[PDB]
Amino acid sequence: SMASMKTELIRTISLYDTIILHRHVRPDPDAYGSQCGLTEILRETYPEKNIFAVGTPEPSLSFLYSLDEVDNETYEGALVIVCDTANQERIDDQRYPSGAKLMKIDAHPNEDPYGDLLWVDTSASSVSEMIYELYLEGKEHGWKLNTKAAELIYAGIVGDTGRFLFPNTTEKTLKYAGELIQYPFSSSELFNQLYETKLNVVKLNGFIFQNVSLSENGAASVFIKKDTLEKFGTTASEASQLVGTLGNISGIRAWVFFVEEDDQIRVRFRSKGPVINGLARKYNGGGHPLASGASIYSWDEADRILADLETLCKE
Ligand SMILES: Nc1ncnc2c1ncn2[C@@H]1O[C@H](COP(=O)(O)O)[C@@H](O)[C@H]1O
Repeated sequence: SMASMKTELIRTISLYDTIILHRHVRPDPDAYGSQCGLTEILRETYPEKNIFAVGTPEPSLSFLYSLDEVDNETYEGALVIVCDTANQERIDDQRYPSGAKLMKIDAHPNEDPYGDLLWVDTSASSVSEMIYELYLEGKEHGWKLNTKAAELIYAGIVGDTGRFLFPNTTEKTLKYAGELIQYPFSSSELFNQLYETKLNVVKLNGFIFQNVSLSENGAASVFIKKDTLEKFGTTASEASQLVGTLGNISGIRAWVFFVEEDDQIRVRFRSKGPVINGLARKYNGGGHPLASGASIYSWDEADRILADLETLCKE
């Protein structure tokens, strides 16, 4: 059961003098909220321990918490905890298996079941929610949550659920958010910093909004070629990140972005209903029923994708 695993995690954390926490490369709010929220619980609870959070900062999330630089030596005999990383190959700072122990905490399917102690709960909204849950048990072992830690966990939850929009939001998620918002951090300032968007990514989004084609069957497309990328000064990853912004257009059922890179065209599939991971598979990609991707090599293939998207949507 989960109750037995949370208790073992807390017992194990108790034992180690030095604890170092990692999360995934290209961190998002949930990576910061889980890794740093837990770091901050442990610092507040165990002033005697040496606690570090490692990885390269994301400049847009750098306002939540600052990270540590640590020597290889520091790992000797350390407990290493990795948050919110489904695949060990995607862990930021690849020193994670070099301590005396390895603990994995994640909310994604346990396809890569690494670690000496594993707690993976796919029912959880986010790993930040999992950290709050662990704190609730830890409370009975003397754990203490301060204002910074509450703020971090709240940022993670709010980030990962699109502010209680997405289907990973549950009754627990909202309950815990109401407990967290009782701490005296400014929710409005947090939101303001999390949602701050570079002007040129804004302008690119406006190009995307003006240039979206919607068929009578609810199929939509946006082409983002090198010329457009260059005009707005936006990277291809910035463009791809905007794929979710079409979600509310009236009548939209499924859609694709085609984002040109140097050695491939990235394809990002999104849907309101009709399953699109087969379509991504058909073109050598894959992913979730409602969010998938592929990589193609000509504009001719893109037109084939479109055609297939019209068909799927029309059924
Ligand atoms: N080329 C690809 N091959 C396989 N899976 C992919 C590919 N691109 C995206 N995905 C998956 O599709 C889902 C949506 O991610 P993405 O659209 O890349 O942001 C995730 O589960 C990705 O791992």
